Amino acid sequence: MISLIAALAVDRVIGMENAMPWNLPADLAWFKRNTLDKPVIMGRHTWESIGRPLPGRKNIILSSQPGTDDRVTWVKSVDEAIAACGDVPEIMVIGGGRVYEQFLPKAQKLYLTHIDAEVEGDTHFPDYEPDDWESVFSEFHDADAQNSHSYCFEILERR
Ligand SMILES: Nc1nc(=O)c2c([nH]1)NC[C@H](CCc1ccc(C(=O)N[C@@H](CCC(=O)O)C(=O)O)cc1)C2
Repeated sequence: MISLIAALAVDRVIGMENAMPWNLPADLAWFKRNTLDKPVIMGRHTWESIGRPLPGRKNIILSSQPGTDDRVTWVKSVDEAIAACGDVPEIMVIGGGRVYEQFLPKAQKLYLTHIDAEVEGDTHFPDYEPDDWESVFSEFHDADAQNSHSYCFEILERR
């Protein structure tokens, strides 16, 4: 099953860590927790943004160009990326934007973190149809000493 995982600010704006105005370690534990022991697919820009493979995960980079790093698996199409995952129960898509767009139509679940924050940004999570997805989990949290802003984890499943 393919799942997408992302953190959204006001308006579906998503962005790179450094581009993030917020500081939410709880959001990171959540991402860690939901992606550990699974393959994660991401695009070039996001790869470079992270700069090191993520541990305890098979890291697949969807890129149109040859790869310049032997620590990860490089693929060139969506179908290749999915075949590179092998037979597993859940594949995790970690963005970026384009990547999110291409996999949504095949995804069966979405793990989203809604952050109580307005930020001007270049990109957005694809617009998905609410009638087609069921919110089966949700949990809001106020900000705090570690967490800079309020946020809400939600998990939806395609109906
Ligand atoms: N929930 C969620 N939050 C986010 O900020 C993002 C998504 N999803 N998905 C897409 C994207 C990926 C960004 C991103 C950047 C760095 C690390 C990282 O260091 N992960 C470590 C966490 C370190 C720790 O937990 O102490 C990991 O091993 O997962 C993870 C994700 C950003």
